[PDB]
Amino acid sequence: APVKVFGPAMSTNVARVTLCLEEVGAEYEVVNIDFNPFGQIPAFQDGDLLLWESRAISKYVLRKYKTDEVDLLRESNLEEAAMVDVWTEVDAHTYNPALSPIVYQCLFNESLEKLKKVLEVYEARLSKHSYLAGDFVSFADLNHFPYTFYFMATPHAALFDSYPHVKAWWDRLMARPAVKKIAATMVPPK
Amino acid sequence: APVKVFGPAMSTNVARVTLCLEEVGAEYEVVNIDFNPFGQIPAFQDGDLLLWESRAISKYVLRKYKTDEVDLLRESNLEEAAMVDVWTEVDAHTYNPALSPIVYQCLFNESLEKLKKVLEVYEARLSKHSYLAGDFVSFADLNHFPYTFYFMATPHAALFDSYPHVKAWWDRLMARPAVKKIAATMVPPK
Ligand SMILES: *c1ccc([N+](=O)[O-])c2nonc12
Ligand SMILES: *c1ccc([N+](=O)[O-])c2nonc12
Repeated sequence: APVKVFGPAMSTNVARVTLCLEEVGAEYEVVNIDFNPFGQIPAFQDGDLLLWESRAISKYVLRKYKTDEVDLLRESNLEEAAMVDVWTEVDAHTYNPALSPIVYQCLFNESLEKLKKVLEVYEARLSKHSYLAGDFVSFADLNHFPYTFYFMATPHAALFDSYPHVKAWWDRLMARPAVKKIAATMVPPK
Repeated sequence: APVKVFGPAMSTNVARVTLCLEEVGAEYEVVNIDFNPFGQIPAFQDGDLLLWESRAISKYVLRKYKTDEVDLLRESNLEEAAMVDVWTEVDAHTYNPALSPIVYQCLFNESLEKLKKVLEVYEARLSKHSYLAGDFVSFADLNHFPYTFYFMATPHAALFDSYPHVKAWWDRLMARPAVKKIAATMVPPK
């Protein structure tokens, strides 16, 4: 029975969730709604269950449809899950925040030094591991996709070229069937 | 072998972690440091493992020392863990943000209408369940402690009295041995 996502497709918070759904091979429809006790978007129906908060929706999607093949949270492995969480929280508290000003400015219209300084660190991390959480893809890696997608529409895309391990890491992420499927979806309704 | 927490005791981000440690009965020292690749506080050493980001540190503490008796994340139970995450994310994105202005203003020196509106919802939630994540305490409940602790030092403490289920829920939280032990610790060094 298909699970349902409500919100705009191109929305960073929706794409986080459509991505997780694609990654685990779930069946799902996306409904765009107009104008759940804060009245929040995205929302997500799994039959009787209603969820809001795209982190909780995603971690739910990744738990419901976990296989040995597709295990992107890694809760079975203590140190692994810790690193998934650490870099999830770095995406949320440091990375995403550096990109937003530049996406807002530089698509609908300072923070570039913070990101250079953040990229030095991601570059170090990614020189010692395939992926952020260690030598395996995880939610941490997937979390970076929405905000970074839009960053590469801007004329500051080329900055990743001073951070080769970050370029290669990103390219690798762009290469994934799921990631591509969603990237297509991130458009206004015409 | 004791795990180690670095940071100021009275810090909201440190207390989140000392609380989780107390709740699970772990052995731990707290070191206050001066002036981990963003150089972040709090930090946490488990022998060879170093963690930063207090959400990841806490979720780690709660996983390492999970018992059948003390299971505050509930990853074994799909819907349960979803609700733990949902209300964790509500504390982070809505609740905590309503309190900070009032703690900053009204201890070192508008947002009161947002919180009234947030409290209406918590009151509803808490009228239908013992605790936020359903009829069992969890990380979600514990997450609220630091920022709310300081809110009740202010002259707006009495506002919880218009939200009885939220008053009773809070009182219940204040009653816990762990919660009290930490509350004692949340003082400057004299
Ligand atoms: C994006 C990038 C650069 C500049 N610029 O003037 O250097 C811009 N101005 O408006 N958007 C952008
Ligand atoms: C806290 C609470 C109220 C007021 N007030 O003037 O109404 C304050 N002024 O500075 N701190 C507070």
